[PDB]
Amino acid sequence: DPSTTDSELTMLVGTYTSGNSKGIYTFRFNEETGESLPLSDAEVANPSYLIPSADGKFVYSVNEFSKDQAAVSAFAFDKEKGTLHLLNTQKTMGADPCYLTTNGKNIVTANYSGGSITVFPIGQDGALLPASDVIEFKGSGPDKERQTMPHLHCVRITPDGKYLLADDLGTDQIHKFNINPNANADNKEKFLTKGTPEAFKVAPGSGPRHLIFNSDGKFAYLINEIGGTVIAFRYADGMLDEIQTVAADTVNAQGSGDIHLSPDGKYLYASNRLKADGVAIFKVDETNGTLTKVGYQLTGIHPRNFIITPNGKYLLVACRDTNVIQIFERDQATGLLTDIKKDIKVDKPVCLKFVD
Ligand SMILES: [Mg+2]
Ligand SMILES: [Mg+2]
Ligand code: NA
Repeated sequence: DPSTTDSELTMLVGTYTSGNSKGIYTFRFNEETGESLPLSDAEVANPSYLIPSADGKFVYSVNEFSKDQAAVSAFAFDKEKGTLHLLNTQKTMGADPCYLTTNGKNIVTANYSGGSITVFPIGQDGALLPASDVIEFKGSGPDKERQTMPHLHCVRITPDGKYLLADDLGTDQIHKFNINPNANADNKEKFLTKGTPEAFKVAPGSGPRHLIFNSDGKFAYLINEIGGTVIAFRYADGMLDEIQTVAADTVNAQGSGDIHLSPDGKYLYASNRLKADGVAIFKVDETNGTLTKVGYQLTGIHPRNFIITPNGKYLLVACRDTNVIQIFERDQATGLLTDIKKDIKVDKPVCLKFVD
């Protein structure tokens, strides 16, 4: 059943709406040619991070606000039309939600300024129930301006479906929770409980930002915003064991951003902001999971988020300050990038996601 649509992905773009952005923008993106087409948009305030549901029928976005407007919005999504239809919104009761994840039964946010995480059950229609849990953290780190309190920046469900790991930029920790896979809107069971250990500690002043796992779930990789380092870990049965620390940033910019593995697992990419904005490229040793830097690609300004297409052919960079999504072709044998000069104009893009 080959179709033109096979290579056509639906892309969701989250933004900051302090300027001309309406909120969420949707596009068709061809992962074999790099061509794109605008589809629709949704008026949503500060949807700086969003996710599709696993079946692609729903989209959930944060509403990143410093006070009482902090929330999550739930939408019905039509992948073919690229249309978003708001279902409802619920308050996080934790300032600046900046990341979210789902297991199909609950949504979890990382509240940056609240220094907390919020759990929302998902109703039978895909809409959100009011928060069922708000988990507060305590502590600080050595950075005088950035680590005065916990700052939750990432929430990830482990590849074995058993744990939730939450990156805390403010305290140099990855908090660990046990997941109750049965917890849902109907039974009202608690989703998260503190695990053993309650947290993993990383080098002081690192500022843990985003965490990813490899395809078989035996390795994890963390990008540290302040330290500008990538930490490689061995992952097994709810344990993170540090195996290597490498420098993503080499100019002490203290603005590292996002992290992604190529789908074939052969290369790791990590972005840097503020100085020498771009993407560091590492070759992954497939057996021991360690990294060796192989290159660097300068990008537009403020690459807070990027994504790799499922076929591994393109790497798309959201450049918040240049108001563009830059498209790079990947050389699958060297990991190196080539700007194909097919930029997508978007005001303050900060989150890219695909729906197949
Ligand atoms: Mg315990
Ligand atoms: Mg330091
Ligand atoms: Na390049």
